[PDB]
Amino acid sequence: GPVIRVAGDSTAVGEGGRWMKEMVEAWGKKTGTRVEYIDSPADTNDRLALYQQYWAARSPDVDVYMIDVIWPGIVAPHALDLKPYLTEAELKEFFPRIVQNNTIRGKLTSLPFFTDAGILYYRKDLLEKYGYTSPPRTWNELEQMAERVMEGERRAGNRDFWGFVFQGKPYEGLTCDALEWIYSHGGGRIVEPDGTISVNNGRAALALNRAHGWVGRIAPQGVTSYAEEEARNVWQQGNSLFMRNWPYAYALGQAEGSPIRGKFGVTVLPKASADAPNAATLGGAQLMVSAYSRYPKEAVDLVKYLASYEVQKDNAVRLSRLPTRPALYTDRDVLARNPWFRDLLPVFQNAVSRPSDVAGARYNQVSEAIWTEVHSVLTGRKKGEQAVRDLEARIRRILRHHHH
Ligand SMILES: OC[C@H]1O[C@H](O)[C@H](O)[C@@H](O)[C@@H]1O
Repeated sequence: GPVIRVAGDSTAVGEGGRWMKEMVEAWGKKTGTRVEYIDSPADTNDRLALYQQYWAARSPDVDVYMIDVIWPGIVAPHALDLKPYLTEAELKEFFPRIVQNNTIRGKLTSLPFFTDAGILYYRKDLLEKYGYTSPPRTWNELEQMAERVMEGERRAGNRDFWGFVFQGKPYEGLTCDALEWIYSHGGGRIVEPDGTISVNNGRAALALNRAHGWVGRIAPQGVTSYAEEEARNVWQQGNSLFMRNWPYAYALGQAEGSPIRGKFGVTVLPKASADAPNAATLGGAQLMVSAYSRYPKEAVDLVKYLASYEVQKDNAVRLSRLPTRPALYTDRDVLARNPWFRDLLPVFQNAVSRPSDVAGARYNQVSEAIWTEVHSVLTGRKKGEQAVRDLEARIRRILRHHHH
């Protein structure tokens, strides 16, 4: 019988790869279908380049791909339209915003699998130890808390201790972190939904200069090479007061044998001032059937199973990853395990998107521009003012003659 082959998630990032293979194998056992899991590199932009090799070749060697929320406009030609396979009632069980994101020129490229939003992780034990009752609401507060707690923990002999870790490596995760810095300073969305390239403004410049000012001071010098896992590893070992990361790090930090089990909470990221917007970059994964799959029916069945209530529930309970089904946010077992899913649901719903809708199939080029110009500020090569001017110019060239 057919062998259904899946590429999605990575064994290099938390438990995602391992869990994904387990789910695919469970489907295979349930249906009596042979399955194979193909592993992927950690970083989304590397995954995209890998999958593009299969797509360019029209390869039948992968039937199902896990695709990033930023990808439908790029990958649509390589996706089987799922719309004829789903009833309107079935589709309404997912958040409509994500179904819409995944629909490109009428083609439902992919089913919503898990969502994602950037959040602030904080050491509650250390806040209490140093006289703070709440996590920081403004970036200035975050800096002040980080300096005071670092001073004390260093003095007490933890030479590995930092105030803040985040994703500063030149890759897609930095575009996510930088959108949050820029938007939370009232500096806009980099490229607005209407197409306006707005990033050349003083608030965006200030956001980038602020981030530079962390490097080597409250954040390690090496933070300019950190992706999700590098940040998480410093944090999880007990060596950072604060971390910006995604939901998945919560379950990992709570696992038996984690140095920080029971010592942390999560909240919305800080912002420049009370009247700035909260920023949480929208992330997450969707499930695509390859246009080149020889087994569309079987692959659709697998995608439906993976996106089902009980599989998403398992993802939420065991891996603290966010459902794309609103009904799961009222599920007693989901909430007992992750009470913060309720507290932060409005943050998740109000997550700010990267400019993938407006950039469409040129999104990856736009994002590479963003992360390289932002990186040049983090490394000290450029100031924020020059970097946003140069970024404006780069994005104008990329998007010239593109309309949405
Ligand atoms: O590193 C950046 C990536 O981080 C997470 O995987 C998000 O789910 C994804 O949307 C984002 O592109």
